[PDB]
Amino acid sequence: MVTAKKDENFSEWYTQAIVRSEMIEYYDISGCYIMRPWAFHIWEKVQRFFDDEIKKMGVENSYFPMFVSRHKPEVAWVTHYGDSPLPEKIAIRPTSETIMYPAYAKWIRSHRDLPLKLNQWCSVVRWEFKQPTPFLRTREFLWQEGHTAHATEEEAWELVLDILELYRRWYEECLAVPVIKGEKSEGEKFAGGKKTTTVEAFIPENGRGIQAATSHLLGTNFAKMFEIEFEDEEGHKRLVHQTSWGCTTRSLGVMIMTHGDDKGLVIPPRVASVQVVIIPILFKDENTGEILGKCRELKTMLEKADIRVRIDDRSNYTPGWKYNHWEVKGVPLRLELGPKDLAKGTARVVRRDTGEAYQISWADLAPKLLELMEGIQRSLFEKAKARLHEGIEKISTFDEVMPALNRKHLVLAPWCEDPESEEQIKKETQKLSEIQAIGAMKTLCIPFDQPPMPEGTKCFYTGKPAKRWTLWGRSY
Amino acid sequence: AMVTAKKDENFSEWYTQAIVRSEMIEYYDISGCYIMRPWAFHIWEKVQRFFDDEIKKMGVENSYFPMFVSRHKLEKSPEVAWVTHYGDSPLPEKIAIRPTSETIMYPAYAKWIRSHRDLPLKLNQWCSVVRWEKQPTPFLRTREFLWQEGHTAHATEEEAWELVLDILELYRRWYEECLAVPVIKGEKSEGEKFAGGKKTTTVEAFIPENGRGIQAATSHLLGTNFAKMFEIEFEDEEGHKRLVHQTSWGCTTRSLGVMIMTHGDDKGLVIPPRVASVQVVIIPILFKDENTGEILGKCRELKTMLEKADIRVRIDDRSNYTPGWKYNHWEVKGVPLRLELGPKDLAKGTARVVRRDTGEAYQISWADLAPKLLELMEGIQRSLFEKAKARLHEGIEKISTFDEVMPALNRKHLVLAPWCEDPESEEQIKKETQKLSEITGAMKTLCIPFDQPPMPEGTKCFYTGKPAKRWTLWGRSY
Ligand SMILES: Nc1ncnc2c1ncn2[C@@H]1O[C@H](COP(=O)(O)OC(=O)[C@@H]2CCCN2)[C@@H](O)[C@H]1O
Ligand code: PRO
Repeated sequence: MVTAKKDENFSEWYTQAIVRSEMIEYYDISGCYIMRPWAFHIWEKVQRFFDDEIKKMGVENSYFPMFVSRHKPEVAWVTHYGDSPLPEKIAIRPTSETIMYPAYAKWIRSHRDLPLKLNQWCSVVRWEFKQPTPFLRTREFLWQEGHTAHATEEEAWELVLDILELYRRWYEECLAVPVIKGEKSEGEKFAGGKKTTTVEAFIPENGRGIQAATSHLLGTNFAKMFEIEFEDEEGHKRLVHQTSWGCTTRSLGVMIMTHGDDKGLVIPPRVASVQVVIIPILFKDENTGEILGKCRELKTMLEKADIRVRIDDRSNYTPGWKYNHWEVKGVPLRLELGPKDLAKGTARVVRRDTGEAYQISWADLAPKLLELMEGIQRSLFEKAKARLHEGIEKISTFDEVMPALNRKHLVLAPWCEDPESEEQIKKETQKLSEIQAIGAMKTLCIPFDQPPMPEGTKCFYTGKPAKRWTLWGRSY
Repeated sequence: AMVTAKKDENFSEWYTQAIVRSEMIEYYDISGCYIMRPWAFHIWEKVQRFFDDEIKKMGVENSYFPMFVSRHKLEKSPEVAWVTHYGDSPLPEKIAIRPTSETIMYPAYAKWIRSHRDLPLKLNQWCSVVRWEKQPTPFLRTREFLWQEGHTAHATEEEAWELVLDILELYRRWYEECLAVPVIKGEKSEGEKFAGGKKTTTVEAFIPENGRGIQAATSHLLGTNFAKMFEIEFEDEEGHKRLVHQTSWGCTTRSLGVMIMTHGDDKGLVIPPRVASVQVVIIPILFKDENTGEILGKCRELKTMLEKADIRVRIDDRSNYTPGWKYNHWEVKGVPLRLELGPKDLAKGTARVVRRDTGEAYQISWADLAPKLLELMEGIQRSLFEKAKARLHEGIEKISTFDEVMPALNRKHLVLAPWCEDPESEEQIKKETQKLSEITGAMKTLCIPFDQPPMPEGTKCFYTGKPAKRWTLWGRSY
């Protein structure tokens, strides 16, 4: 059972919820967490979805080794096998760019060779984490990373936006998490690329923005450095236009924070490992096949409508124990079946998100459960989307910044997009924060969806002519 | 390009050519690690889908455990990669990279299991693993490799053993039904079995061109040994505490290598239809603007018609390559069926289809295309299998005395011989056989076949002369 309340003490809530939900398990090496099936199934579902969509695009999967040689630094060295030292120390690769892009320079010779489109599902190691937290700040995480090379900038840009739409769909259609499409500022884009696009999400309980996924128009700078050249149709050598795009198990974290409540998790039915848990009202020793037999008939029929079902027939636990257990785990539907239910030909179903109860005839069960699951998924999304809209304040001047930040809100303000002004704003907001102790605010994205910018509008900080509406807040 | 090394002459060079020219492997600066390019990865994805669905049917759930292991947990040796520094700082405690995940998972198993109601526990992992050996071979013997490792705990040994055998049967289907590679089920000897466990079962495969057996996959009865090491106990109904019974089982990208070596020919890969991501490649023949737009249309129509039958079809309508280039390209790549449509063919109501395995061509009506391609694909799959099974049968010699060993070994053959199963006898046989190999050459136990020939009374061990316990399959090996 979850004791900490989600809005009073969020961090404690988060920890309690993900452990009592049987999502992760601890490990004797810091910053590392075992992903148990109740979370890994969610990864499996968003992975299958995204993989199907990028395969429609012509992206194909690959595997690159996890090691890199000396010809490459703050990196992890493997120096022995058994007790023997290696001839040359090898490193666990920092990035994938370093291994893939020489390979790309080999494989690309002519315009016939483009576009080249590769994706990799793997795990990533990061060595410097501050305070570890499952799915958010961890030593190892899972992701997918894709890397494309195209003959022209416009094709590459088109692909960047197509992938970004797939990330919108990952978060919104699968995990029911609303996100905002935008372009990163110069001070927050990938170091070597032309443009970074992003989907952003909001955590109301701490008012923090978090980056859901990135899609970079890398341009030619990497092709210049790595000598990825192709000869065009008229015989000249040209640099390829690259993109790269990535999404991680952080998405699981964003889903938890989005839909959980004081009772624990709420997993959207599209990714829940069990959509419907069947709980026999049995106490202690009451073993007759009457209840468990009807429970099995019901599981069979629900499964043939492609519903993911579990019967929790564990003898040594009370029905109320089981209710709380599966509520903390976040199953969207619970099917109570007891002697009175059996003696009426119905079942009682409870929704996890609202707690509403329904008495349903056994014949009606499969259609009504499909309907209720669609309703739960849409409800989760719509309420999160109203919360997101409610968390963004449209300001005009800098005096409105610190009020909004203290309402745990984001701000949308006209900005001149000058890079030094962003660092000044972060400095200023963090110092204002510090003195309020009696922290910093940064750009999240420049949204694709731009309100009108009246002629002559001034930037909310510098005073200079504002160019675009930018979204700011405190951030993960 | 095209393969020019011949398979029955220089096998090493043939293999390298086949896997490079088909765009399956790219070579890499670090010995023993290789880049797996999409064309290989498609096959790996087919077999992973197969196996994942089947183990899901058994109630096994996927999970992800960390890739690093602590020194203590690992040592509760010579092949384990150690991270010892970050930058130039030595780490306070060195940590290992995963060579296998028993010591990563079983502390968690010990925490998660309390009553007989927690059992069976059935978890599986798709991931990569590092073991630092010998001389490397792409797919076959690599230092980092992709695999699945499954781990289960049960209340009884008989239930564990049942699962061991079911998973081994799944590996037989992986190789034989999916990759059209025959394999022999058996037990490892006591000296060849998984360290710490009770009984290791295995499927074994054979490479005729060098006479070498190879371990395709393994299914372990870990028994209760690890349960003691990690304190994995449960309360039964009587209330008594009992150690669980554990299985461990895994299989890797080595299967791809075996498939290649089994089915390839002097032209390159031959991919069995069941794991071919492209089963039929449609080549539109365009020359002198003859009916260029019309034929492309009929190609798209045929694609649609065939997809309605779940045939995996690709149209190579790339304008920047000639048709002859396209033929060579899709044959090195091993696509089982090639469908040529030119204006001659649009005139008739037919298409020309060539099988990759034999080269035989067929003129097929459009209305007949779906059923006849389904039939040819099932035929190609079966012929790949049957030809390789014949070669496996003729690669094994049944002997009775040690004098027959070195002749058989030099005919590039395996030996099935009556053995007493004494552990020292296996190391003795290894050393004797390598010494005589000279006059990497050693013969070891591949497996004790499940399918045992009859053992006449008084049959002597082929090496010690003591009574023979069972028939054993010996060979030179990978
Ligand atoms: N260097 C290599 N390259 C490619 N494939 C390889 C290599 N070495 C072995 N294999 C392949 O991987 C498997 C490793 O199994 P196992 O005996 O080490 O057992 C276990 O570890 C148990 C079961 C899983 C969890 N624990 C072998 O069957 C072989 O096909
Ligand atoms: O770190 C990132 O954001 C990029 C995404 C693709 C691979 N690396």
